[PDB]
Amino acid sequence: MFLINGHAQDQLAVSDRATQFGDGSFTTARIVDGNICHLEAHLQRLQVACEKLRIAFSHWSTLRQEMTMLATGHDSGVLKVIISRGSGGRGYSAMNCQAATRILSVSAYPAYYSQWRKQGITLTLSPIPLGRNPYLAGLKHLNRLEQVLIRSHLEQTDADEALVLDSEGWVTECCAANLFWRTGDIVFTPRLDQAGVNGIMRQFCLRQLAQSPFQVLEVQAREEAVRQADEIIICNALMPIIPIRAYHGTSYSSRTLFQFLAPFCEHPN
Amino acid sequence: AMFLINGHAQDQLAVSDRATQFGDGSFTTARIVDGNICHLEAHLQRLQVACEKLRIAFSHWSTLRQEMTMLATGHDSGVLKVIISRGSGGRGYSAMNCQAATRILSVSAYPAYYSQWRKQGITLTLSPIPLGRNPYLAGLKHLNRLEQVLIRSHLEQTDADEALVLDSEGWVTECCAANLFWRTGDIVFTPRLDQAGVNGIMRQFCLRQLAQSPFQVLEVQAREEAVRQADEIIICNALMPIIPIRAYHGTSYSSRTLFQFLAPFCEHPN
Ligand SMILES: [Cl-]
Ligand SMILES: [Cl-]
Ligand SMILES: [Cl-]
Repeated sequence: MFLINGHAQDQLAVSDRATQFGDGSFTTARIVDGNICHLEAHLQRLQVACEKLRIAFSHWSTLRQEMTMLATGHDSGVLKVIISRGSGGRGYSAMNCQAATRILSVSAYPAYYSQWRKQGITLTLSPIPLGRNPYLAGLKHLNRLEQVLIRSHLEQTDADEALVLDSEGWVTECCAANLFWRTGDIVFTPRLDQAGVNGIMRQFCLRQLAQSPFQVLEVQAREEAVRQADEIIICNALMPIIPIRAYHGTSYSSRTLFQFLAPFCEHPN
Repeated sequence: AMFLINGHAQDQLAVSDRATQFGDGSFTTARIVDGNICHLEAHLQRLQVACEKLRIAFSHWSTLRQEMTMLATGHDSGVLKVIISRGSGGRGYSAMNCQAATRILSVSAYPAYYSQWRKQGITLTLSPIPLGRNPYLAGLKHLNRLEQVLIRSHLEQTDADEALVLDSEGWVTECCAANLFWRTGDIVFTPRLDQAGVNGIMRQFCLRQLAQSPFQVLEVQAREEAVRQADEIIICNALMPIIPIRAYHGTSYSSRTLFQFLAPFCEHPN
């Protein structure tokens, strides 16, 4: 079941531009004890996406009410919100386009995160790159065919997550997560001005690493820098953070970065 | 607004469908003339290639042809749009244990503006929006079209009719909803589409005709200066089917030599 523009309803008009063009964006939030973690950041990300995609959306107050009412009742859950431009327009044009569409649903929190969080996971280099486009960089928009292909190629291997480059060979993110790596006292993360999703958990870790025993650099790096790192971690709003135990044959034992961030992230707020 | 979804006349689709979640599929848009679908075989072929390239299992090709031809008969003119998506299911981006693929068909009216475009020629403008480079999606009319939505949006802040579109490295690739050819002297150029853009049904048809022609043909990797300096530019897609460019970047383009050779083949129902 789904809540579409305030109506309990599990079907959407075929003409909707999410279906036609992936014309919209979304966020995925973790539910803990009936409350939505980082609820204000999730609304923020959706607002920034709507603005950058020129999707007029009026019911921010109403959407906040709907999200919190759906979360109450679930001790452990996943709330997904989609905002599309709606139906209408002539081809790709959005002139005379009807009002936007909001789509909310609560799903089950996966259990495999706990096993991942304890033992660490393996990374493999995805052959699928990310297209570079600063008009879409950072946004968790609906055009996610690249991640679908990345996940498909990843499933042909024994690795749990993929290291994903952009079209010019620069480390950008993982398949469904942002990534940080550490060498010594310096923590690195890829700059996302050209591709990738500027995640809520990524923005949260940067806000805490700004007062920490680590230096922080947003970099433009080749995959060698990841292979030569002391420690790698990945993060998204759900995991919320997972360490990397192996990548490209070399083993990663250190947990220094993970142990600093874990108490911040895994406090669900 | 009524569609044929998996053979059933409906106006709604399950929200779980991965077309709605991720743009997980592809489409094609075909012209109808006198109840016949133009280039019908080429449209089934493009959908087939896209499904294979996106790893979407789809076995109902004969059923789909019958549904296409059924919705098209009796329409003197029309536009037939077909979407094939991976369907519903899977965990996140993963497609394992994914339910049956979805097919979506609809017929709408043929726009009258193509005729006045065809007669008077249109204007081009350089789009500030680039196309991401990715050889695993290049050439496919997949559903991840947000780039084309932004291009048209920025185009609507100008006076031009169509946009010249570059990829992220600055190479001429296509227009907003069409492929493009240009000519200098006896040589006809068109961008190679191995990194981005849609390898259109009509681009492919023109390339076949140009192999029996008084023109040399080259698929190139070119900068926008090559377009601005050409003698002639045309654009094409399944519906137009071929439109001449009369103006770009203040330059006037008067010759129609390439347009006059391709138009008799294109403006013939196949
Ligand atoms: Cl996610
Ligand atoms: Cl192709
Ligand atoms: Cl089109």
